[PDB]
Amino acid sequence: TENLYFQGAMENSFKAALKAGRPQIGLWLGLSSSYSAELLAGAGFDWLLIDGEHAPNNVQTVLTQLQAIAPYPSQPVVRPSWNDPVQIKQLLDVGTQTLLVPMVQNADEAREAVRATRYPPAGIRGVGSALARASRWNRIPDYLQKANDQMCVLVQIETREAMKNLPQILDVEGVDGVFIGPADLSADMGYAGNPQHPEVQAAIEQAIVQIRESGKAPGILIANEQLAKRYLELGALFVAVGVDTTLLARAAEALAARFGAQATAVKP
Amino acid sequence: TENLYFQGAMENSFKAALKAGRPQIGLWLGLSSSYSAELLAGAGFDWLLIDGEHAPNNVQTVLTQLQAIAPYPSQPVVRPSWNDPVQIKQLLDVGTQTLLVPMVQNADEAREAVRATRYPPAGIRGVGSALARASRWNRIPDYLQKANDQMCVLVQIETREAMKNLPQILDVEGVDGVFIGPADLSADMGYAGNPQHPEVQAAIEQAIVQIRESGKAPGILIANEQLAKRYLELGALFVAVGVDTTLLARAAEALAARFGA
Amino acid sequence: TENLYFQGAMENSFKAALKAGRPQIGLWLGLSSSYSAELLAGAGFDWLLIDGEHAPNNVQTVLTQLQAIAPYPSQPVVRPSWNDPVQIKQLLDVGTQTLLVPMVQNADEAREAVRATRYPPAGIRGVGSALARASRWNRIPDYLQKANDQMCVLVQIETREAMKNLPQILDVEGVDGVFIGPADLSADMGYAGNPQHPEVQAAIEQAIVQIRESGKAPGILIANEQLAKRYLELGALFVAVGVDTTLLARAAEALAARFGA
Amino acid sequence: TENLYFQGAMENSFKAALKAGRPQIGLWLGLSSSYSAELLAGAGFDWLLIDGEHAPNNVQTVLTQLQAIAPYPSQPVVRPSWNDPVQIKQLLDVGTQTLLVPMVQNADEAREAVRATRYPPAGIRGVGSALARASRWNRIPDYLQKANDQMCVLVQIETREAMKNLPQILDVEGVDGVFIGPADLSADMGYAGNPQHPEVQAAIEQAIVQIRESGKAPGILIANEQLAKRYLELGALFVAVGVDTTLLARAAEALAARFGAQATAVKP
Amino acid sequence: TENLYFQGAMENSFKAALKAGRPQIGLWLGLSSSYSAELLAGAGFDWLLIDGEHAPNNVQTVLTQLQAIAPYPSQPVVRPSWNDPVQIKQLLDVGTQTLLVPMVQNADEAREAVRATRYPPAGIRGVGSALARASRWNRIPDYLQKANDQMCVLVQIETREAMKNLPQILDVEGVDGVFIGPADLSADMGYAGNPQHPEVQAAIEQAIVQIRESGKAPGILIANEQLAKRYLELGALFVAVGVDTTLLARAAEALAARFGA
Amino acid sequence: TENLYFQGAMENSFKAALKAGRPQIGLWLGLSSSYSAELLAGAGFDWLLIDGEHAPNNVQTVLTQLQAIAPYPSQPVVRPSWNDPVQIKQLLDVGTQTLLVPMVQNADEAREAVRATRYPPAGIRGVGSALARASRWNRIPDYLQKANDQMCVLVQIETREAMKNLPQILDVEGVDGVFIGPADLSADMGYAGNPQHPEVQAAIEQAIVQIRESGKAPGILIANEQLAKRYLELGALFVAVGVDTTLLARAAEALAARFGAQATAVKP
Repeated sequence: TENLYFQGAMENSFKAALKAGRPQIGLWLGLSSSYSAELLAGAGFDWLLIDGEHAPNNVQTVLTQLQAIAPYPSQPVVRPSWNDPVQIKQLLDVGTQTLLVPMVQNADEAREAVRATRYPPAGIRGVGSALARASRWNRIPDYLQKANDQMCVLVQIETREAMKNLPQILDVEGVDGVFIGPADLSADMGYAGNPQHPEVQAAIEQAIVQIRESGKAPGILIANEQLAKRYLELGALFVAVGVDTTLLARAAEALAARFGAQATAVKP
Repeated sequence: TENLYFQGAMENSFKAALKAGRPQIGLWLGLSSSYSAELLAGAGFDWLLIDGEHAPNNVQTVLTQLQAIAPYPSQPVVRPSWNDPVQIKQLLDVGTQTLLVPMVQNADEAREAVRATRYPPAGIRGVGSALARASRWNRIPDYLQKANDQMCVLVQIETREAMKNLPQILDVEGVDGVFIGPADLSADMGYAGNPQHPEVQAAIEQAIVQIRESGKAPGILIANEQLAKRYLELGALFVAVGVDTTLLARAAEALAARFGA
Repeated sequence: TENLYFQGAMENSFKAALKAGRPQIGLWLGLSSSYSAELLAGAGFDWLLIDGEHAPNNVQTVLTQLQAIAPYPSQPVVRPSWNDPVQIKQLLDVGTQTLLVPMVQNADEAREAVRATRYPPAGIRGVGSALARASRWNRIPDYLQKANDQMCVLVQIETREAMKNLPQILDVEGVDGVFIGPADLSADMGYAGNPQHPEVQAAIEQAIVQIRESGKAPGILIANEQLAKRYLELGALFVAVGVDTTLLARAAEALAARFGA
Repeated sequence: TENLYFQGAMENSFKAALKAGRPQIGLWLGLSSSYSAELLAGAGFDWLLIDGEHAPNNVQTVLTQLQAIAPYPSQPVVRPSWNDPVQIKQLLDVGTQTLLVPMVQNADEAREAVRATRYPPAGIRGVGSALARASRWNRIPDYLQKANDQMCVLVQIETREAMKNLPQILDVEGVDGVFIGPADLSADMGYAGNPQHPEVQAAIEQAIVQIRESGKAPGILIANEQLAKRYLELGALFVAVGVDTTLLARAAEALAARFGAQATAVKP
Repeated sequence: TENLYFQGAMENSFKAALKAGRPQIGLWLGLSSSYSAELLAGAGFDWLLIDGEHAPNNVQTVLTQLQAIAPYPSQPVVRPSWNDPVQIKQLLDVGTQTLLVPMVQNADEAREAVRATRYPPAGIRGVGSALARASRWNRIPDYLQKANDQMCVLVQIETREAMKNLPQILDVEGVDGVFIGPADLSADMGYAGNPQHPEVQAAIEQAIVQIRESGKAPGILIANEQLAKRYLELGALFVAVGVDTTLLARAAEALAARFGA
Repeated sequence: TENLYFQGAMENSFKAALKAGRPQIGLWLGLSSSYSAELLAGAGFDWLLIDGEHAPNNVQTVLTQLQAIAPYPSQPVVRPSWNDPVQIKQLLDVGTQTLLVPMVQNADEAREAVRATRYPPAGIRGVGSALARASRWNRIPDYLQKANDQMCVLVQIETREAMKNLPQILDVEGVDGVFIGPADLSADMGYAGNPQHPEVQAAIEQAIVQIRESGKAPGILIANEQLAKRYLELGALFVAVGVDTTLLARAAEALAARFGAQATAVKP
């Protein structure tokens, strides 16, 4: 049963789903806790984004979240704080197989992200650290030969520059998906982070269509359910539909307001 | 400003609200994290219960959640894992002023809980450690003289025996409130933690009435608005209306379901 | 897949193996780390003992080691620091289903350990916290109804007194297994923790025979292959065959020595 | 009362004091603990420096120190380990509003530090992560519109090069203060980290005067009380007058020596 | 060098100094941090008290502070949160050799504290875990045979009752020292923790004299040089002369005040 | 005795041994725990490598491992995640004296690593942070004057490029040792991380010889005992002969298999 566990441990199920065109519904994890990560792994999402960029996580807290999520069907995706080969290698070492790389502005940057995930001759990943959690400390059979094909690289586009360069980014082998950051894009476009303007929505919708038609997976984070459904209709394949901190804050506020109202009606 | 900060830090605002008969709406905290504690401290609850009994908290995690909540209006209440004077001493040292003590079965046990929170001659609290976070390392003026009156002891009744002893429990000086846990009571009564039976509900309602009419604050953990209003109309004063882990799981699941994940 | 995950999470596979009479080979975990726990969970042991008694673990570190081990076939067993119902409640809340309870001296103490793991009417476990990791925050269907039967209580006998009381201990319903710690027994018997004396070995062997013949599982911690086979031939069912700290120190020292460091 | 809390949470009180010319007396925090941070927040300092450069802190320990200090009147300032926009954004995300940026050598570097703290069009800060502790998870009203003006950027000058470039650094909009590192400056000047030589003191004093006369706030760390008072007389506005580790070590040593002397007098 | 390291690690240098009648100057550690513990280990104190009773420490933080202090000449003493054999066992396992046991009221309790630190037949310490940090994972040669004699048990007297029982406490074999906490005693005596009353001071001085004249070491926590010299002249042998949290707060405040912050 | 402790604390014993030509046998630490570090410090190795590159460590966990190891005879060496002066300075601050710097490709990079460890005029280390654990919070007498000479810089060569540049790397003053990464070298040479090919072994053996004959210390990590002995015979001076995670995994698997076999023989 150890044998079968390790055989099964290599396959990147999120990647397989993207390649099959199966839309994957996700939740962003900013609570930076292995405890809430496990709780949320039971909620039914296809994927969970462990945010190493804008939540107080580091390689060690990423590791404990991966350990928490492991037995659940929900698949982990990890965002490093930047497109940094050193950060990427440390994340791969602890077992990350799907990366959401921020601030990818052009094809050279996209290529650098891909190369950081692949062993020679395909990239610059060091074979010497294969013995970490990535290969389960040398228990996954034929790990070195199998690893490159199971890496899934998703690049974020969040500026006018990146949109301009989207066709060349799409041409990069090993870019499996392209994620759009709508608030950052809006801000770069002069709309102050409010994506609900025609010019911003036009840019977003056109990019989703272009990514999908290039044979790659479009992604986006959108807390507005109606917009999320629109992006799915346009062929988006990895759509994060909320953020754990927001879900918690908004549910808690709604609860305090409703019951607070009851206390006030009894004791004016 | 420091002097004014410290002069203000001593007052137990939760206790003052209970004594004024102002109902207090609370949320249970089982996420055992200073980060979600701060986030939830901004949501608008009157009180937050840092659960040391059934969440993976210890004195250290209670400390950081107290630090996180401190600047917010929401008031922290801590549940130790048992009515243990040592555990109570440690929670007080880190700055806990309102305790929710589990499994208080009789007046002797209620008295023991109270005595654990009070300096001599009123109790057995060791003055040794006035110098911990409780006195802000000896910055709160007249701390020793002021501390006993700002302690707020709430006792849990969870069994048929505790219910039988309620009148005697209510007579214990220093018991400020009595909390009923409907699930545990239902379980002890034979209804497998399902509180939605007339016999359980009858026992709960009568207890709330007795507690309030004795001049003490009734508390309860509930999830239904209409039942909450009913317990409020019957005099309940510290009503916890959800649990952080549950709120998060249910919101998350509802969201995933809306997309057919 | 979530529904199927949760339906499967309830079953105590270790308990099922003991009841089927399948010997289970274990490793003691004293490294008190979720990282080495995961590494060791892949090594091929049937069970891993997360030691809360003689390693620097607490409920929080037990939790993270349970999360680390979860996806592997190796089954976790947790040793609390004492036969304490509060500590037992907390370990159960974080998801412990198999307990190794130290210093059980008599049937009363064995019964107390069992009762601590069971909901009413079978025990004193508080239903209050079905909602912790134990029920996966209320996702495991019919958790309350199913939990008691999946709890596995193993009691340690460490003294001459415990040995004298063994027949009565074996009669306690809900005692699934009895573990003998050869070092502590040897110490109590006057042999300074050296178990390699006929009198100690005679006492150990007879206990294993009595336990198995009563229909319960014998357990022991040993390091020698031939002695392990002997205890297995005598009916032992949960045999721990090393300790992580020892394995690591001895491997490290042997390596350094081979280079004349 | 939540409402009023969040309204009050936005204002950078340290910045306001600097702009008003009110000298601010500070303590350096290198103990890297939220517990001693809270203790020291009660001591009466105007500001506390959470040192992310030369103490064993990271974004997560910075967060817990900010949470500890929050209810006290003492204001937190955070030093990142370098002038790195990625580190700066993570610090801003967890709620940092005043940054002390090390090793700023020229105006381009000073400009880069400022831009890392401001949303478009003023800088390169991403609006997408406003939902972290910075906006108290979207509770601070009009956070995006208010954030830029409450950021306070202090740049360190600690080399001959930086002194040479001081006039241009002073010309950078959004540089609110310039901190002098006297030991590093001394070392760069050939005086081996001992600042008590005329040439080093001349450089330091002249820079304080120049910074203040440019309309900006001078800062410095100085454990020598007499020098601290001199720098204040010259118009310095954020003066750190000790370091927690040093205060603890020196107080402890003095205590052991005095009582040790007593034990020795009784038992020669 | 390893063999020589381990041969040297067993010796309790603090105990040896007390037995030689060499006064030992100490600092209380409440900062609950391995980093400040190391810093303070270099300051020149003979001993450092890692407070498990009134600081937010647990067995894990005690462990890291022991590791931090280890290479320095200053010797660690640990205060458990209570006279609890389980807590004592856990502290010993991580390598504690000198215990300061709070709230020892009578000889029975003193004997219980001693017995908790000793292997059979001298006590009830479980040999099971010689293999933890205490034996350096079985590297200290002849650990089991040597451990009992290197344990140093110091008991706290905090009440009028404990004072009455002092003669009997002093007669307990294995009580190496008796510590008086002036604040708690003052509190029990009716003086609200203010030890600067003749009646309290009279009781303290007489106790120090009785302890030393019985052949045991007196200890106390004080802050005044002249009072320290007086207690030293009266025979005190382990004198704590400040508290880390207090030293830091007072130094910090004095500094801020000098600049009119 | 404090005095004598601090006098003794400055000397880098690992460096002294390398300079004396005494071979030093090491173990790699990837378990990222101060508890197992202390355990392993008692095992008899000359040195222990605290891996900040490919294990889930950070400056703070490095600090706790240094504190754990301190009283033992085994000497700590720390690998930062990259040749980064900011990371290097933080490691030096917490008391690191021997650094194993990854991915050093040429002499300029080797020089940069050395300079990051030395105070002016020899390098760019800041004197201002000498007051951290490095000087034991200002207790080590004459720390500033003594520090440079006790720093020990070991550079990793792990590519064909680095091998090409080895003669120039050897010429860099302050490079005390050169470590060869055999699996990474093999991968860069087209042999897929398996070092057991003649061309890879020829490269490795020749480099060891060249490093030693230049008057510098050769190093390598090799879990194969027979190869380790060959490299020692060729004059290697710091040879890591295993990895803690591997030793633990392999010992545990052997144990489970042997006793599992016994259970199976009793209960077929």
